[PDB]
Amino acid sequence: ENLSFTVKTDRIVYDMTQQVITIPVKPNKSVNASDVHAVLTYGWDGNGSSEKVIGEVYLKDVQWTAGIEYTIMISAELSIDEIKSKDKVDLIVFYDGQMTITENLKPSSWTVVGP
Repeated sequence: ENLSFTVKTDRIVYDMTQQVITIPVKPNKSVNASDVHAVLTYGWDGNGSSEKVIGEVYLKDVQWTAGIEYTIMISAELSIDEIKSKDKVDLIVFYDGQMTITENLKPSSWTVVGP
């Protein structure tokens, strides 16, 4: 069965001070991946070169445990106001040559902190 992630969108945090987005993902199965690339986008199917990037991170030797939250941290390349202006925010997770898309992260619901 294909790996997928669910996200409780109101637990996503946009930190204004560090310009960092923290995303707790819950995998549906346990998978260990050598090389992972997570891309936050407002419009990309995950094919070819990346488009409409809100931010991205490269990770090594990731251990996902089914049903247990895993925290991805992404440097924000668009302000939170601009992110909330978008129609749809997706997270694309690449892992050892495969990919999965968690759709509709609903930035209106995100916790936003920092003075």
